[PDB]
Amino acid sequence: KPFLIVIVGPTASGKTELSIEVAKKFNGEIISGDSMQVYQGMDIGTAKVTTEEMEGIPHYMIDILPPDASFSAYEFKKRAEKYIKDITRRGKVPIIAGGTGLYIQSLLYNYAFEISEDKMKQVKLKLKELEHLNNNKLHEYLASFDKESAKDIHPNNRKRVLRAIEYYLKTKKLLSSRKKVQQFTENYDTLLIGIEMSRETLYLRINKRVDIMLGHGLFNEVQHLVEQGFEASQSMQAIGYKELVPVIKGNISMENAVEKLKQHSRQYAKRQLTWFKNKMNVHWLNKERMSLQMMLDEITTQINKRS
Repeated sequence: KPFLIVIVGPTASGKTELSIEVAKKFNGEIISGDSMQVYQGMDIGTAKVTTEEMEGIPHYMIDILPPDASFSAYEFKKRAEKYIKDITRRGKVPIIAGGTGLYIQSLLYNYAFEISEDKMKQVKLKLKELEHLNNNKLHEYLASFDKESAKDIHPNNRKRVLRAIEYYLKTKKLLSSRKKVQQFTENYDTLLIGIEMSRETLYLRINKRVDIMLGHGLFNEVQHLVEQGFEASQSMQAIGYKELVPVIKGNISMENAVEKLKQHSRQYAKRQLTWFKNKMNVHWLNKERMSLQMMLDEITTQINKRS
């Protein structure tokens, strides 16, 4: 299987910068995983990296279609698989920056996929009620459900044991099974890494990124797009455009709209963080404790094994 680096994380969380730094230390090339950066003309609302910021590193999947064009998880897979081969073929390191759960797993595994806020409380509450249990008592508990998991996971690795107990309690199904199928249907020798952070910092940064976008001409952009008739298009329905279109007509106030724009952005970021934790096995880097350089070292240590 071909080596592939995957760096997911919320918008402007450093995933983009980190990708380039990794690309510069291992002469690789980046494939944009964002399903919006594919449209030309939509640069501000999508946090599209500029040619200058790319620092020479070549990027793909950016400005490859017009707004009225259609895109999808598989469309991304078809194009990404070709680039990942071409890249490796030229002795380089294929790196995908960004992307959502669907787009990423659809690309990583060859299987058809298959979450209520209530279970969030039940599972979390029940887990916090499991903090009491010693290392072995909690292991026994895991054994009762997933024999295969508790079998190999040593009782002193509380982390992996909770992850298994956590997964079960939510989906109510086999955990060691997702492991198996994902382990066999995997197309690449993936090094999946994600940038994490507390909901507090996350939500605060998002509100701040929405302020900057407005300050950089986001509204002016949706104006040029809506004027070019690109309205009614799938792209114009993405968070950051669908909220502003109404205010351009005068049906909603800028204040109220922006209020909804920062909200949809917060919910979206959350939903994406949730998915990457309950479906993927990502090596999370806590952004609230590491820096661009510190992260590049965590990855450098991980890469000094694959070799």
